[PDB]
Amino acid sequence: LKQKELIANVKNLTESDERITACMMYGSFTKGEGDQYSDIEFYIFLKHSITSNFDSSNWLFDVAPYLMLYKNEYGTEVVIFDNLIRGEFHFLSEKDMNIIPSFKDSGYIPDTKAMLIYDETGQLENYLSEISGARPNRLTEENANFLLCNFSNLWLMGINVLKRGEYARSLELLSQLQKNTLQLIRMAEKNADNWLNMSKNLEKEISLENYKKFAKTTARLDKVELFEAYKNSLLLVMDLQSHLIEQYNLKVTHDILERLLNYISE
Amino acid sequence: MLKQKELIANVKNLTESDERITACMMYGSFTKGEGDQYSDIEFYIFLKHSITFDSSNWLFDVAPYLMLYKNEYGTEVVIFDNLIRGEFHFLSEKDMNIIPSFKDSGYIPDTKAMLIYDETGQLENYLSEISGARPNRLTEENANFLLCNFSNLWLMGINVLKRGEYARSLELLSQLQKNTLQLIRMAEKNADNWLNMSKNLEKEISLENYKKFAKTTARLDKVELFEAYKNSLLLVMDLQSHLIEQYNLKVTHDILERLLNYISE
Ligand SMILES: [Mg+2]
Ligand SMILES: [Mg+2]
Ligand SMILES: [Mg+2]
Ligand SMILES: [Mg+2]
Ligand SMILES: [Mg+2]
Repeated sequence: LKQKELIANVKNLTESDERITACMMYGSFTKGEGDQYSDIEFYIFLKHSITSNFDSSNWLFDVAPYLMLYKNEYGTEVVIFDNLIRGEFHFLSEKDMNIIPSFKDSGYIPDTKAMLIYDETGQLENYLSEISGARPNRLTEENANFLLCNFSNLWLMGINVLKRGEYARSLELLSQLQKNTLQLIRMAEKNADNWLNMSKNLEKEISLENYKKFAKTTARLDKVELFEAYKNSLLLVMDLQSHLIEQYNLKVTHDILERLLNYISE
Repeated sequence: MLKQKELIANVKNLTESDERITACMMYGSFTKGEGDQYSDIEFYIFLKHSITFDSSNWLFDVAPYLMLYKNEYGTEVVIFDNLIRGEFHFLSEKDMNIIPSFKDSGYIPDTKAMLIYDETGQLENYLSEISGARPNRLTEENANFLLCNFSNLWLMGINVLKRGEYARSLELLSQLQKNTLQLIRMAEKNADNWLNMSKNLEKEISLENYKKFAKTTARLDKVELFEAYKNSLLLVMDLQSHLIEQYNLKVTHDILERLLNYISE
């Protein structure tokens, strides 16, 4: 893979460059899930006193020639190499390495070995032992209640703008409630490790039954398809709620969802 | 009388008589002349510093509600028992100074309708700072970010699509759609509705671009997803050919064409 060649380049450069103290890889190439369609992604930790004016534009071209480079909304350097492989590079001071422990709240990290690319002082290796084996429990009454409330809120807002005739806006809201729906399916089916990245591997991770029901909650920009998608997403959530009520105390009840159902006609 | 106007009246009544409340500010469509039967209601409630308060008790006094939670942004969101949606921020009076920053997020046509209650006169003072104001979205910085962000998300979305991660590509497509709407609004110079880029879209962009945008949408289906991604790129190619004449752009026609060629690769 071209991306494994780029990874080896990153490993080579981060170890030899005096400006760089540590390098941590994340994403699919750290979990055995990388393929030809994958990106590459790293945190690059810099010597504190040169962090501000670090020439990332030049350094990244030293990794490989690129077509395009920009800083995204979260302050990550995002690159498209001339071979069309995407790379995400988060440049921070060595002193901000203390953000690493918070990564234990973000997902399943069974192994940490592929994450350590370079570690000058030993401190990256210690931070990673803090997150190794992390596995947040998503199957909580708090998640189920937040998701059902959020869904009801988004669904009602979406149906309102749809009734108004704001079709594009109801479509945008529909995509937000789809994300909510995936997390709920993952709760109902107890396959919730892919939590923030809820659509990742969906085709391999959920029952055909719920996958098809989810497919029915999608729509193109068209009034009839939108009304159909909204009704189906409420019907799906009604199914998910009757399952989740067996294991959690829910503030959103069938009678509340029933009020939303009757509203579509009004 | 709209159900929301009776609720607004109740909010006015309660905030002006409660000793714990220093000020009340309304925002959204009912302060922009766009409120209707499908609208929600929304307010910042500013509290005496020492008591910053049980919101659920107070909100029940506005009207009985079916559900109340805090959204991902810390806002209290309520569905009243007549199905009207309300969004309430409870903050200390000392946070009233966030008000001048509102001119950074959009056009402020009517600060008179925004003032619900103002014990000290300070709310009116902050509001007068933002009256008539709006950001100018028509910049090289915006065109560059959006074209770059689009290309990033498009390449990522097309990759997961080729992998056969259909639901993931659909999620990314909706992120692309938002970028595309901002780009259309730049190209057509109608950019007030920026953060809320879908707002009044049917009324605010040309029919030609609306129909092009409609072709960038898909259901959860391989064929429809490929069609949407292709059309997404072709629309952006149209847009940057307009944008290149006004701004110096990092994303060139040649780059977009390499992306177009990649669809079949
Ligand atoms: Mg990745
Ligand atoms: Mg990535
Ligand atoms: Mg509103
Ligand atoms: Mg609102
Ligand atoms: Mg009471």
